[PDB]
Amino acid sequence: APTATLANGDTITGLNAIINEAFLGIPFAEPPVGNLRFKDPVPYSGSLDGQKFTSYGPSCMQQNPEGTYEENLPKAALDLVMQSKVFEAVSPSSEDCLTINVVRPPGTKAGANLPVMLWIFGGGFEVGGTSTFPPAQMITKSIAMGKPIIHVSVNYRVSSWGFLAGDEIKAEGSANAGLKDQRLGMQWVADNIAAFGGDPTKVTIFGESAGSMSVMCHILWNDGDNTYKGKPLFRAGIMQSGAMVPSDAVDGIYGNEIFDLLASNAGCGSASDKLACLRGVSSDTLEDATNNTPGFLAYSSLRLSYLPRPDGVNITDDMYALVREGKYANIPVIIGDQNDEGTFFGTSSLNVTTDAQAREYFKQSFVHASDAEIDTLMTAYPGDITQGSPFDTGILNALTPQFKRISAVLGDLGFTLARRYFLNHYTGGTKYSFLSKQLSGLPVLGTFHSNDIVFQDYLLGSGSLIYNNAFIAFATDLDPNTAGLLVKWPEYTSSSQSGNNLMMINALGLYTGKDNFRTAGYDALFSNPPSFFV
Ligand SMILES: *[C@H]1O[C@H](CO)[C@@H](O[C@@H]2O[C@H](CO)[C@@H](O)[C@H](O)[C@H]2NC(C)=O)[C@H](O)[C@H]1NC(C)=O
Ligand SMILES: *[C@@H]1O[C@H](CO)[C@@H](O)[C@H](O)[C@H]1NC(C)=O
Ligand SMILES: [Ca+2]
Ligand SMILES: [Ca+2]
Repeated sequence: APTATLANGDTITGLNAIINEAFLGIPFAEPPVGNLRFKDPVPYSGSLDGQKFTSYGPSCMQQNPEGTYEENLPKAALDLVMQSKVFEAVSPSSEDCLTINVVRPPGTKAGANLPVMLWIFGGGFEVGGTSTFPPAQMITKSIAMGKPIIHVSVNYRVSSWGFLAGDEIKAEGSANAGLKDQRLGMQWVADNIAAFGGDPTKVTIFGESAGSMSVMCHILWNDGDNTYKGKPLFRAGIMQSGAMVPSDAVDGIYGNEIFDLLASNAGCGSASDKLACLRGVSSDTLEDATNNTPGFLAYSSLRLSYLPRPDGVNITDDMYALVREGKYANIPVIIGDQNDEGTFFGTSSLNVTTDAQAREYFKQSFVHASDAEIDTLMTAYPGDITQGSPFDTGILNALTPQFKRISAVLGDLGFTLARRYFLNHYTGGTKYSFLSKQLSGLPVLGTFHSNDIVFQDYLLGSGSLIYNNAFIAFATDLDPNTAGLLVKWPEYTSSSQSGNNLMMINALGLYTGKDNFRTAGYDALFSNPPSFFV
């Protein structure tokens, strides 16, 4: 029943789910297959007239989270699962995966001009799909609030398929294919969203974790120019756990190391042109070769095998430098974190039990760090188990003498303190920040990484007041305070400002606090950011 006429005249049919209308699996680019592998996406040319879009398309190829060149049980276990016909049945994946989804309130018609929330999923830049992020909770809530919004989600290439790097990739100008897929998705929204009832000038981009870092990348894309056909692609952004990516250039050391390993794994180690050889292997071969490179749950943890890297063209330089240099789009933003962002990643190195092994693990993870810098880090983040994450849990959660320490470090560099650095240098627009402690007391993990996804798409909780209501108000009025919350959300100007500047969330509800914790780690970590890039 639900129908829409795209900008090229094609008329498409959606699915009436009653609580909302959906248009799932719309292709926005040609299959990045064959010789199009690793290359910039190409706008879809085919006609869609008369076609129905009532179900999510396949996700892009996924990399085993426990993938690694080594051989262990976790890897073998996940592999066994991810290759089962049952798994490929419930969660299909393919290289032909560049589709987009539009879900709106029931009865919404063309010209409605409702604000648009364009979701970018996160998954360590190695796994992920749009189908596992239900928009119903957000949509229904926005309606009950009298601020109906349209939910748009875009698939993009992950892992070796979307973030392959190295000298060859750089020379080709094919860096950051995954981010480019997202960018094309945004342009597709600009040209066609009006047909679904959305207002292209009211697009707010939001994502969590890898999706959150993606949002940051879009703010810094092309040195800040986020225009398309003379108009901005988005008027605001919401970053849920993830700011700048601490990475070396695309043709850096680890970028090349990984590219060579992958090529060897695929049997292209003797090709004079390794890139063309990789475009020649079958899907299976590439999938297998990729699963033999470190995944995000493997020992390498945060030192990701695949992720956004400055290319000198679309991301002109060091990302922390781009922010200091003011090379970004000027939009209002909301950026927050979960209290214990790093506990998940800390479970990947439970073989590290002594300070000496901890120091060694850090030296391996951050190759640019000098011994002095490492000593400083280990002083800012002491062995004292009562001081690590899960924070404020005393002697509890001591899986090892180093677990809470490694969890704290990884959590801060990758997300929590990285956020403060951005907030302390960004003058692009009004800034709002939150810190969730909604799950204080949860054994081992605490208020863990990605728990907000549950309270935003699956279950209702104190945090839903922020992940839903506040976010909907922001996308609608550009001020979270129009949501009508009992606690006023203060504006963030500086981590050094007096008065509360953080919206806080506990199990009972909301309150405000200050972004002034672990200042020693902040300095030890960001005096010279590049010393800790991967
Ligand atoms: C704890 O486990 C990790 C994971 O295997 C060990 O790291 C690997 O060690 C082997 C043997 O030397 C190497 O071949 C691999 O290259 C290492 N993996 C990576 C990605 O570095 C680590 O040495 C162990 N640490 C301690 C303190 O026992
Ligand atoms: C990549 O950067 C170049 C440099 O100007 C630009 O021409 C091109 O449009 C950029 N690609 C995208 C997706 O914006
Ligand atoms: Ca090489
Ligand atoms: Ca500027």
